Amino acid sequence: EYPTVSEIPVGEVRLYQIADGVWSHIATQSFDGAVYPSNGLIVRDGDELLLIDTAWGAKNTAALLAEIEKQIGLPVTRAVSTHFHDDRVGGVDVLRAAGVATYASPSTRRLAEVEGNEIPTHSLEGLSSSGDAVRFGPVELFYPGAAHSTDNLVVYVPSASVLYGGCAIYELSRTSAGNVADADLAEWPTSIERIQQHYPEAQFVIPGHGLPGGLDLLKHTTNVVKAHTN
Ligand SMILES: CC(C)OCc1[nH]nnc1CCS(=O)(=O)c1ccccc1
Ligand SMILES: [O-]
Ligand SMILES: [Zn+2]
Ligand SMILES: [Zn+2]
Repeated sequence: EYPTVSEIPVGEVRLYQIADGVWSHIATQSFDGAVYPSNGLIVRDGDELLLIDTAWGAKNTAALLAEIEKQIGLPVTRAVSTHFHDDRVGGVDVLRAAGVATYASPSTRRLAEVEGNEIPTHSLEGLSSSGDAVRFGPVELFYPGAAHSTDNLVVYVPSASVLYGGCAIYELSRTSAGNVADADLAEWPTSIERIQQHYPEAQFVIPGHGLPGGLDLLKHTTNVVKAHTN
């Protein structure tokens, strides 16, 4: 009963319980003539909530905050954007206006600025080299190397064995990349292998768009990427 793209009108946000204190958020948005679902994460951080990624736009992100207040009722105090594109930073200004401290790597912040996208306020240190990991409250942030973008991060919730791949990990049903602007197709498989190496215990893998799966999504994504490359 994970919600699917046809079930969520653009502007609405669903929450899905993955594990105790771990949710995904699911929203929908138009891009390149079609509407796509998009996932982010919500993780309990003591009495606060940590948000991973916006809901792909200001309107959706406002709906996300409203749904969180309705269903969970704890304040979102920090947010991390996992790369610079609009499905991850679009809505940052809404978050800030609501009192959320927004974060991204220096690279993500710079790239968002260059792109004309919203810019998270605070820089995350310790993530500039492939294989780098840092703790951020109840999650670990990991830079696997260039893949979907040069700056992309993935997020692991060690208490729940949940790995959120962002746009670097594809859902199982997805057999094409679509738009590959800003991707590093040549490095992407290598970056995936780094994720596998670091999180071999992951029980739930959440792609950037679409249905949750397991670690099988890693090899699947590599296959799709290579098949584009070929
Ligand atoms: C925000 C935008 C610049 O990036 C969207 C994106 N995120 N990950 N890949 C893509 C581009 C391929 S897509 O065909 O538009 C696609 C989108 C989502 C789900 C499946 C397929
Ligand atoms: O994206
Ligand atoms: Zn992207
Ligand atoms: Zn995406």
